[PDB]
Amino acid sequence: PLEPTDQDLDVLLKNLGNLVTPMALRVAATLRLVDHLLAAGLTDTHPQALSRLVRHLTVVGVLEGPLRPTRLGMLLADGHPAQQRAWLDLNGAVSHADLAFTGLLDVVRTGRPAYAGRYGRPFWEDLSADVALADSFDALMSCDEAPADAYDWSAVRHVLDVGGGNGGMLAAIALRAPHLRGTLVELAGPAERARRRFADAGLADRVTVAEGDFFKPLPVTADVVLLSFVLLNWSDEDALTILRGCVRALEPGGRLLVLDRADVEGDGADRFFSTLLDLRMLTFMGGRVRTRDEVVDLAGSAGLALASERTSGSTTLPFDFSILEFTAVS
Amino acid sequence: EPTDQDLDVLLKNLGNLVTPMALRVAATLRLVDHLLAGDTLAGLADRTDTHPQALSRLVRHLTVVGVLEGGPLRPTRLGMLLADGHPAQQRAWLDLNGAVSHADLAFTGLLDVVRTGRPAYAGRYGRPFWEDLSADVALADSFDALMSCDEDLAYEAPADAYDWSAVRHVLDVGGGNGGMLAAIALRAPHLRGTLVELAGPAERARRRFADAGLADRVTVAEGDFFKPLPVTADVVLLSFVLLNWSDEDALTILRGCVRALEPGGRLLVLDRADVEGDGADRFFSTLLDLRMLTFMGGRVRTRDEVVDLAGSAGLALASERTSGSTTLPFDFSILEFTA
Ligand SMILES: CC[C@]1(O)Cc2c(O)c3c(c(O)c2[C@@H](O[C@H]2C[C@H](N)[C@H](O)[C@H](C)O2)C1)C(=O)c1c(OC)cccc1C3=O
Ligand SMILES: CC[C@]1(O)Cc2c(O)c3c(c(O)c2[C@@H](O[C@H]2C[C@H](N)[C@H](O)[C@H](C)O2)C1)C(=O)c1c(OC)cccc1C3=O
Ligand SMILES: Nc1ncnc2c1ncn2[C@@H]1O[C@H](CSCC[C@H](N)C(=O)O)[C@@H](O)[C@H]1O
Ligand SMILES: Nc1ncnc2c1ncn2[C@@H]1O[C@H](CSCC[C@H](N)C(=O)O)[C@@H](O)[C@H]1O
Repeated sequence: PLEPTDQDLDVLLKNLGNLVTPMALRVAATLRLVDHLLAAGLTDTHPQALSRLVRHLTVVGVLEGPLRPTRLGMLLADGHPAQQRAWLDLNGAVSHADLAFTGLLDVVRTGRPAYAGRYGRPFWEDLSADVALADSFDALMSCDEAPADAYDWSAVRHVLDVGGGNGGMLAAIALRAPHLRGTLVELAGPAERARRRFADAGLADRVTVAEGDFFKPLPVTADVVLLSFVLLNWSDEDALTILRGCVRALEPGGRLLVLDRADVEGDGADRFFSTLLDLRMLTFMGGRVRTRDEVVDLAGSAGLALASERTSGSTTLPFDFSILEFTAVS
Repeated sequence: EPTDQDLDVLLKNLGNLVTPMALRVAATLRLVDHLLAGDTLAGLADRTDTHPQALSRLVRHLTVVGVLEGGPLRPTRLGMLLADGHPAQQRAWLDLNGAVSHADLAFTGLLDVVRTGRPAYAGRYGRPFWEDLSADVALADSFDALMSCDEDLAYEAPADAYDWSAVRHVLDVGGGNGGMLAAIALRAPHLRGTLVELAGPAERARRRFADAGLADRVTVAEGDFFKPLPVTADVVLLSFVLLNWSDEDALTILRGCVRALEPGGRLLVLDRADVEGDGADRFFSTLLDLRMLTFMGGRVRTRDEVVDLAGSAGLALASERTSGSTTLPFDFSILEFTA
């Protein structure tokens, strides 16, 4: 029988089971403490309570002092590229969603998401009704592609981007390859952002917005179909529905590109972020992060065979991902 | 100038809200205990009545962070902390059916706490902490059990550190289910004892003293320590009570104990009371301080702060000694006061 050491207990108490310190980091972010300090009178907070928070933040290595952030505390500076202050801000969509993890017990007992239980509407319904949440989710997901540079667009003519958000990805591709036509299928919230983006980029004559629902048949065919960070939002059954719609819209010899986190044994990818994202998808909306082999197996159920595979990743966060290219089997 | 390791620390540790909830779900489901009695994944799911694919995704996260390995699926060395018999009792403290981890979930309201100075517990659970315990019996039971666990010998600290040969009557004010008082009584067979507590702990203490052979000299009085105390005594004990309360409420309790003190009596205060010299881990000072604030509006006080508060109630410090948990990294102080 293994015997925990004092260091194991330390790790459990200060790190793995510590719920207080992540909330203290979020409250600090939401208070812009690091920023508002690079500027009693401190925030709209109760001063003795704020001092008690800062004592904690000092001990865990965020602040020090002449009260100053540490080298680590400079991650909550609004200027830092990794944008952790916005990620942690309690008014933003991700931190707001993170609080639903206090319902993790029912999630694990049932596999059903917790988001609506804390807040009333499902995730996407909530983003559509709450402009503030939608705006912040937009800014976290769209700061700083991949397919525009990874893929040979000279042999493509029409790209259909299924659930392509505010059209950022489709715009990068279309600016890159002036000969391309494009269609974006999205819900009304993101459909309008993308409409405005395409008109601003001088793309409206060849890149169109087809507002709709990717659980219905797609309105057009194309020789490249893009699914960028869509499948991980959905259960296996829903994800198979989406993929079959995509297959139906593929033209002869067309290709389907799935951009997603798709782990391979022995790639360099940090499995912590794999599981963190996987539990977020489970808890926020009942999705699931799938490995390379699981995506390939699900795509095979939809009549697709893997043609090629490429990797990319974030330029401000420690997160690598893949682009998987599929062809129709017959 | 943040390094790459800095960002790793923020994402995996300091800002990570997911892993601590996974630990609490793991403890609640007793996963490690099920693994230690015999494993497969689907068997684990049936013994825990959980969704099989969701449990597998929880276990994969637990594997990555070092609580589980295998899958044969088994606890790591660190994961053995979640075995129900481990002396530090972290499975029970993390159990979402127990009072402490239940209250921890109110930390989602920490923003309001820093804005207003008021606790978050009622904002989540409808009524404040002590109110909720008196109305929810299973919650109240789990809390008393967490406080009274005898794996940690901290409860023997007064019995071992103090000289009881001349003491005639000890009054333990808020003494839980009586563990501390029983320890003193067993070391000083001449002594008489009185315990004042809420209805739940008071009956658990009545049972303790009966089973121990102590009922003839240690009596229990269900009471409110915001109301005059029912007996006087030459030693009064206040063990980890004051930190649950605001300065105004703590002072009312202290004044109540003063009036209970017989002439030349001693008040013993056990609490966490940091001193700038000492080497006690300020992580646990601040963590417990934010829990008292968030759960009930309490405050962890330094030694100077306790001594100042006691001086307002008419008490001067006679002596001070360090003690500590024998299972957790948690030193504390025994502060002796005289009128
Ligand atoms: C695992 C740690 C992570 O850094 C944080 C994170 C994250 O918290 C979420 C999502 C993520 O993709 C990620 C990843 O971070 C990056 C990856 C993206 N490719 C993109 O580069 C952007 C910068 O976010 C990983 C989502 O994709 C997401 C979502 O998809 C529509 C819906 C709701 C919540 C999240 C959600 O909370
Ligand atoms: C930080 C490490 C620690 O284990 C954590 C801890 C703690 O988290 C809490 C409480 C603690 O007392 C403690 C400390 O435990 C001490 C106090 C007792 N004499 C007890 O018998 C034990 C042997 O040592 C220390 C409470 O006492 C408490 C409470 O008291 C009424 C009400 C709500 C939450 C806590 C609460 O969360
Ligand atoms: N039934 C549905 N039909 C079409 N789009 C949907 C949808 N349900 C969710 N979505 C869209 O799915 C998207 C997932 S996230 C946006 C990912 C985007 N392609 C990118 O890489 O940046 C959201 O924009 C959401 O509006
Ligand atoms: N109004 C009140 N009157 C009497 N006891 C109270 C009380 N409010 C809270 N308490 C008791 O205060 C105690 C604080 S925690 C238990 C501390 C105990 N002396 C020990 O060292 O183990 C709890 O047992 C709780 O029941």
